[PDB]
Parts: sequence; C-alpha cells; structure tokens
Amino acid sequence: DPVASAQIELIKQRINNIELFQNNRQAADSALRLEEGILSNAVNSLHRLREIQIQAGNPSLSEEDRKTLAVEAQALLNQLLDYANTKSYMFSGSKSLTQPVSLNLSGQYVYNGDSTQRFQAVTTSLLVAVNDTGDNVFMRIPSGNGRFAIRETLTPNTGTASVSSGSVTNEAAFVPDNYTMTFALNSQGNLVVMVSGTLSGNVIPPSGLPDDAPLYQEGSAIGFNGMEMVVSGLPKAGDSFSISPAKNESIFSTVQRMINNLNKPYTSSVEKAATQTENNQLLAQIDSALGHILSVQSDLGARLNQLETAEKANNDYLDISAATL
Repeated sequence: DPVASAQIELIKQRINNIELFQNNRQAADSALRLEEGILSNAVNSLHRLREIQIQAGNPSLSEEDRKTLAVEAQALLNQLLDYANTKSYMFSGSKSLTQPVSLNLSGQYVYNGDSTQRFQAVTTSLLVAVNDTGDNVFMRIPSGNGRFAIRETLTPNTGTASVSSGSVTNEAAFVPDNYTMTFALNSQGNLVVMVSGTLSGNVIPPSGLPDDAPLYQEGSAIGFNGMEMVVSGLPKAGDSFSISPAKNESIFSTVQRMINNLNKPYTSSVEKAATQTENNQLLAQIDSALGHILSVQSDLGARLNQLETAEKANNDYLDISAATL
C-alpha cells in the first residue's frame, strides 16, 4: 500500500515534531511553574499584610503595639521586593540582566525592566507567554477602592470623622472628578455635609450654600455622581476630605503607606480617627493587590492549560498512531 507507506512516513514525521519540541515544552513548563511558586509566595505575604491592616483598624489596640506591627510590615515589604527581584531576572521582561525593582533616592520604588513578554513555541502552531513583566505584576495596581481614593486634606481635621472606602454604585451616573467634601455649620447651628468638584462645581447641594445642604447623619450613606460612601464619628465644622480618581500604585507603595500609617499617633480619639480613613483605603489596596495577583495566577494557569492540552493531543496521537501501526 503506497498509502500504508505514506501513513508510516506521516507518523514518522509527526512523531519527530513531538520529540523536537520537548526541550521547549519542558522549558515552558519549568518557567511557568517557577513563576507560580513565586506568585503564590507573594499572595502569602499579602494575606499576612491584610491581617495586619485588619488588626491596625481596631480602636482598642495600643499605640506602641500598633507601631511594632510596622516592623513586621517592613519584613513583608522586603519579602515582596525579594519575590519581585527573584532571579536572569524573572519579572523584568526582555532586559534579562536588569534588576526590575529598586528604590530611588526620592524614596519611591521604580521599575527598571520593560513590558515585553517572551513566547515559547511548544508546537508548530502554538505560542505561549513564558513570563510576566514587573510593571504588570507588582507596579500597576489601582489605588483606593479601585475606582476612587479618599484622603485627608492639607488642613488637618479636628473632629473624629472618618470615611469608608466606598464604591461606584451606579455606572451610568458615574462622574470622575477631584471632589472635596467639607462639613459646615448650618444657619440653625447644625452640622451639614457639602461636596464640590473642580470640573463639576457644586454637587451637594447644587446651590453651594450651607442652608440648602443635607444634615450629617452618623454612619449614613452620602452619595453623588454614581458613588457612595459612609462617614462615621463626629466631624467638626471645617473638617474635610479629598475624593479623587484612582492612580496606578505598586504593591510596594501600599505597604509603605501602611508602615507610615502604623507609625502615626494612636491614643486620643481624634488621633485614631485620623488613621481610620487611611486604614480603610489600605485594606482595599491590599485586596486589590490580592485580586490582582490572583488574575496573573489565573492567566499563568491558563498558559499551563494550553501546554497540558497540547501534551494530551500528543499522548492521544501516539495512542492512535500505535493503533494504526
């Protein structure tokens, strides 16, 4: 059977393609599996940091005991740096010999790599990303709740007010701006809430005028332009907060903020409320980090699943080739 011969040869040639891509398959497999192990170490570090942030938000924790948690925080920051600078550097893209994350003289951590992914050919027609890049994994994560950030203004607050991380509850109505939220005394002497924005002008109330503004209610939801957030405690006329859109920000920066927030004073009721708005932000930012690394793990696991699915196709072709021959 010149057909039988033809088959024999096609099996010869497909079998050789399988052998010729082994080094690569093994190569792609080790690299990915090794990355997973590092990413999972980062998740372990992040979880430990989350537990610190939850602990740090408890009002009945000493100032001294709170400060000492800052030391562990640093240990975990270092862990993350280590993982990010794992070695040829894993998370630096095409700049193999360049240390991806380093600390500049301003005090901010910066990324020295580039954003190029390497793709390994594991079959004639299949290409699989073999690495991730430091900018994507550790550096570009959204601040605040993921959509907007809340920080205390330059004029420091004198009350015990603090804000939750909030959320965008109505996307249709969402409007990005740099909002300022201020509390003021009414004409009748009561505490009222006001909100305005650079681009949007006066939001709550449109009037701008205190007498038109809604009374402050502790633990109540204040909402405007698609957003919604809860102020707690007793603010003082004059106190204010900035609500801004979310910056990209590295896991590292988040932990630095943690270290700084842990070192703030924490015995007086006013002092504690100062830390709280920020406590709520950092919890979000850790969860954003946690979620974010998970998505990189998920995509890494997808890339594995491309490669295992190819190996199955192989093992099935041998089983069928056997059957013929």
